[PDB]
Parts: sequence; C-alpha cells; structure tokens
Amino acid sequence: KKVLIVYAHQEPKSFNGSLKNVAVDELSRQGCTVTVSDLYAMNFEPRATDKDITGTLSNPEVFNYGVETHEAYKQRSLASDITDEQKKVREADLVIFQFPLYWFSVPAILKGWMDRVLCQGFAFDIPGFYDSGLLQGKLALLSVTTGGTAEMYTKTGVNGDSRYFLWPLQHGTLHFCGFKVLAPQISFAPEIASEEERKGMVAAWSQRLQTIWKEEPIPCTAHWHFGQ
Amino acid sequence: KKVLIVYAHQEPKSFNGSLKNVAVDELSRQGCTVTVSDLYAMNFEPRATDKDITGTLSNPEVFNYGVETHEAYKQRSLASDITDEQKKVREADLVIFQFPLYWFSVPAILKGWMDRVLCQGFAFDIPGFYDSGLLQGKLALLSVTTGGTAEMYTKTGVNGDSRYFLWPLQHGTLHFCGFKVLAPQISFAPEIASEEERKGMVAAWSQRLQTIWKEEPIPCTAHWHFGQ
Ligand SMILES: Cc1cc2nc3c(=O)[nH]c(=O)nc-3n(C[C@H](O)[C@H](O)[C@H](O)COP(=O)(O)O)c2cc1C
Ligand SMILES: Cc1cc2nc3c(=O)[nH]c(=O)nc-3n(C[C@H](O)[C@H](O)[C@H](O)COP(=O)(O)O)c2cc1C
Ligand SMILES: [Zn+2]
Ligand SMILES: [Zn+2]
Repeated sequence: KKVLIVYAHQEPKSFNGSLKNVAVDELSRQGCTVTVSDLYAMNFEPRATDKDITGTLSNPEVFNYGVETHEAYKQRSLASDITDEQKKVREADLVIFQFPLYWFSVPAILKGWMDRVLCQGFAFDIPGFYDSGLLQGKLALLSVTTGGTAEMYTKTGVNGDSRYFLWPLQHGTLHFCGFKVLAPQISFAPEIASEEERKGMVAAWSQRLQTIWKEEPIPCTAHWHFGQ
Repeated sequence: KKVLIVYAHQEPKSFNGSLKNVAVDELSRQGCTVTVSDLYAMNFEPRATDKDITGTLSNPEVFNYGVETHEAYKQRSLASDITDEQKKVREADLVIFQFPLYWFSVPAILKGWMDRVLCQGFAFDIPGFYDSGLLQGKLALLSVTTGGTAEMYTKTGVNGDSRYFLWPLQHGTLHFCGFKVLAPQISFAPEIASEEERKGMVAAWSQRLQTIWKEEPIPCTAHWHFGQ
C-alpha cells in the first residue's frame, strides 16, 4: 500500500507535526510506501496563475485558468511543482491531509494544493465528475485539528456540527474527484488540552492507523453531513 | 458610504472582471467611496508564515501563527501588506468579495487574504466573536460565480444546495468576525450561458447594487444554511 500525507503546518514541534510524524512512524512500521508533501517547507505556491502553464497558451488574449490547465495537463506542459504532486497522488492508494482548521477550511497553502494539483483531466473532467471522477479506487482522509472544542462543534453549539464545515472538502473536493472518503480524524482543541490528553489524541490516531486498511468509507452524501 | 471590493480573478476581461467593474461603476455613480484589492495583480501573499511578524517572536522555539500574529497586531509588528488590508477593512462600511467558486470555496489567494488579514485583535478576540466580533456594524457580501448550473446547486442536485457551501465563508468567517451578512450574489455557470445571459447577470448585479443600502442582512444561522 502507498500513502501520501499532504501536510500543512509551519512548526515541526506542533501537535499537527506530532500527528504527521506518528502517521509516518505507524504506516512505515506496517511496511507501507510513505511520501510526505510538507507544503510550508516546500514554500508551495498557492496561487492559480498563468505561470502554471509552460510554453504557449490555448488562448493568450483571454486567460481562463480552468481551460489552460486542462489543455496543459493533456499537453504535458504544467509547471513541475504541479506534476510532481500529481505523480504522488497517482501512485497513492490513500491520501491523508494533515492540517489545522483555518476559517472552517484548509490553510490557504493547502487550498492552493487543491486548486492547482486537482486539475481537469487529472482529478475530474467536464463532464466527468463525482463517481465519474478520475481518482476512483483511491481513499482520502482529513486529519483536522481545531481551536474550538467538541462542544462548540455540535448542532446547537456556536460553530454548528463539525460535519457542516467538512462538506466543501469531503464532498465538493474529494468525492468530486472520485475519492472514497474515510471518516475524518478530528482532534479538538489540542492547545487547550493537557499534555496527557494530547498524547491520548496522538495515540488514538496511531491506533486508528493500525487498522486503516480495514475501514469502509463514509457515505459522502448531504444526509451524512447535515441530516439526522 | 465606503466600500471595499476584495477581487480574486486573474483575467480583467473575465465575467468576474465584468461583475467587479459594474460594482465599481454603480457604487461610484451613487457617490460611494470605492477601493478594490485586486489580489492577483497585487501578487497577494496567501501563505501564513513567520515572515508575517517583523518583531521579536513571543516564542521563537515553537512557532504558533495565531499567537504570534495576535501579539504582532497589538505591538504593530505585522507585515505591511496585512496592515494595508486591515486599514481598507477598518474604513469600509461594506466588504464585497468577488470571486469564482474554487472547490466549493474561495480561490487560495483569497483564502490567504482571510487567513492573514482577519487576525485576532483586529477581526475578533476571545471573547469577542460572532455577534460580538470586532467588525460588528460592517456589512459583507459574497458575489460568487460557478461552473455548475443553478439546478446542480439544489437540495436534490449533485452539488446540493448553494447555501451548503456558503457556511464556512458566511458563518465560520464573516459572521465570526462580527459582520452582518447580506444575501449572496450567485452568478451560475456564466461560461455555459449565452452573451445575452451574461449581460443579464451583470445587469442584475448592477440593478441590485442600486438599492444595496436598503437591504437587511440574512439571519446567518444553521437553519438559514441547512433548513429543518
Ligand atoms: C488563521 C487561523 C484561522 C483559524 N480558524 C479556525 C476556525 O475556523 N475554527 C477553529 O476551531 N480554529 C481555528 N483556528 C485555530 C486552529 O485550528 C488551531 O490553532 C490549531 O488547530 C491547533 O493545532 P496546532 O497546535 O498543531 O497548531 C485558526 C487558526 C488560525 C491561525
Ligand atoms: C481550480 C478550480 C476549481 C473549481 N471548482 C469549482 C467548484 O467547486 N464548483 C463550481 O461550480 N465551479 C468550480 N470551478 C469553475 C469556476 O467556478 C468557473 O470557471 C468560474 O466561476 C467562471 O467564472 P469566470 O468565467 O469569470 O472565470 C472551478 C474552477 C477552477 C479553475
Ligand atoms: Zn460526497
Ligand atoms: Zn452565522
């Protein structure tokens, strides 16, 4: 089995850093092939620009990012930073995203990875999405850490249920590209927690990873995210 | 009245470009004070890094972006690009976000604006969020364009209701910072539409802007976004 960890945290000594490291330790112990894309260390480009296509454009007068990257993918003219990520995804059986929640979503550096790496022709097609998605047969998992407590992330809590913010990521992005979505790993408020509680959350993730290949994906539907 | 348009599109000749320009035209005609932050033209930095603080870090051994930027805001040691955006937001009565929908969310360049500009001490505090957010008294409006049709963005459609993807932006971000949220302007599938239909969508936005100051904000709640 091959795993890609797309990691988005500035500090190796952080709780995010610890979750990424135990995932590497545990999956490596199992004999999996492991690759980590440490976005901040890579100074990963988040902006979707005309620099993402090398050589000449399909329409140089009117720049359309979607059209240009779709054509560049088919013509093998995408920037090397994008194709390097695409090769990692193409080979992966499982893609784990490790990140702190920023504004109920991914940090911009990781949003940039999604915007630029998951181009038409590679991840999805127009038309050719959801179960017609080009990353079918692959698994994806969001391992998120929050500032807010589990209680704040409930239906009647100030932030609403944690499943509400998962919709654009799990459904709009991952499911759209054909991934089977494994249940998210949500590590609530580690900064507020004790050293023992943090060790507990890190151990819970390592223990979950021991049987990750036996898991069934979630039914990635509106009912799962919002229903009763 | 003072308006800030935070604009995220690479192409001035685009439909997004047209929506931004008619907003400038109409608001300027009304006599409003108008400022546009054209993120791609500014090469706006989306990454949340240690480069966003120029002074002595509160903890140089373990970098915590949230803590460091909160302190840097209070000390006036944030990078000038952040400070420049904060001044525009501080003076604005209304903040319009003009952008194409990328993965059920904002393009990464605009996610970066939210991550870096809306720091603790400026946009919110603990306590001092949601109805007590520091941007209370201000209005915010999302003017979004999509690839998907209105029909795809319905409860029984493949993408689910359009309100579902608005939650992290409207509630998790804007309402969290104390903004009152005006109803979104969603311009569905302009690329698929005819030249006449595109003119119609641009005119509908210009027409709506004529009476924008008379609008009441939406009740930015879980019920509004998801029903029941
Ligand atoms: C720019 C920014 C935005 C944040 N937005 C949220 C948010 O929407 N919800 C939340 O619960 N925490 C939010 N947080 C807090 C982080 O999620 C939290 O600090 C992190 O998950 C802790 O993990 P770490 O100790 O490894 O950094 C935000 C933090 C920053 C810096
Ligand atoms: C990286 C990327 C991601 C996109 N994700 C979505 C999406 O989640 N939903 C959608 O309906 N359209 C999506 N689109 C299509 C754009 O929203 C659409 O092309 C744009 O709104 C059209 O406006 P414009 O002609 O001014 O660029 C995406 C486009 C790109 C380039
Ligand atoms: Zn789904
Ligand atoms: Zn709200």
